[PDB]
Amino acid sequence: FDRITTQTAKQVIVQKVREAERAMVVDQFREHEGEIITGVVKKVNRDNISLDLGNNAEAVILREDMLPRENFRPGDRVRGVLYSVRPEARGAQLFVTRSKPEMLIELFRIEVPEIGEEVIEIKAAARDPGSRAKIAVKTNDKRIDPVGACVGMRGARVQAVSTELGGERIDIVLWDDNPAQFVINAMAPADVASIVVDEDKHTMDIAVEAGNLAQAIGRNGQNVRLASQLSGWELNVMTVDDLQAKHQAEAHAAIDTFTKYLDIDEDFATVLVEEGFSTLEELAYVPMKELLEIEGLDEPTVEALRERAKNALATIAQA
Ligand SMILES: [Mg+2]
Repeated sequence: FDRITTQTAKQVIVQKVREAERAMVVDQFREHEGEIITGVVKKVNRDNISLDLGNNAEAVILREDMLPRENFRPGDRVRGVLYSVRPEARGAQLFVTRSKPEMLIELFRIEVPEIGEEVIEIKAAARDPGSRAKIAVKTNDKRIDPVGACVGMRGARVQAVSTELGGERIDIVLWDDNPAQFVINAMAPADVASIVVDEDKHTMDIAVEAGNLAQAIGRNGQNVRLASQLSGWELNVMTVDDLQAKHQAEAHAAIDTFTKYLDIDEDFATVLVEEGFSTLEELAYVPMKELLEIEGLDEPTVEALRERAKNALATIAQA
């Protein structure tokens, strides 16, 4: 049997008022969630700092939410993004960050009025906190230069953001709907010779012009990493010569895969690839009508090829 609750009139009145007021505080903080707030440093622990926001509001910037070489003294004014509010937490309930990408984004929202007005949209942001960052922007307004608005007059705006982030070097890149073009943009200041897009694997091979290699990679691989993070594509950087050489190796691997797992001769495999059939997946599930465009292949053979291809697919997947 469920329990029957008994309280006093005083208890109930007090409880309902406490809860109504507590919910108001929670709601207000949830309104400013994802925004930059300013706090005063109270205590500087070994793995975090305490912030005063007024009205008994205590916020924390954890170690992993700080910039690498940042040191704070009790009483300092610090800004950061309130990215998580946890009402039922026994410890801290307000979490502030300076290292997450949202910090970079919100700093640009402030510094660039065109972003505040939602005339310019931020489509991606990738950071290596304290060191380097990329941010992608776009506009649907024919009057606006989105990169220029973010850089500002003589770079004053982007420098302002960089200074707040301790000299973090920021590349402002133009968004593009074509992934290859976007990645080319994100790879700056590198000069790309050519890109091969593996759409199935969601990876890109990037050939970089001579002398532009160290830039393309960046120190410690920083630039291609940031470009990978910004675009969401896996990126492989190499020389022009390497890319050509890799292409031949892939062209042979396709034929050999066909010869081995379909048990056909090399001339047969070649014809398949020539007609645009380059993978075991394609052979398996292509409309059988598309395979009839090849002169020399009857309906029985195209049925047998599919069944061999489907078997190879099952074989490989379990291997
Ligand atoms: Mg390739």
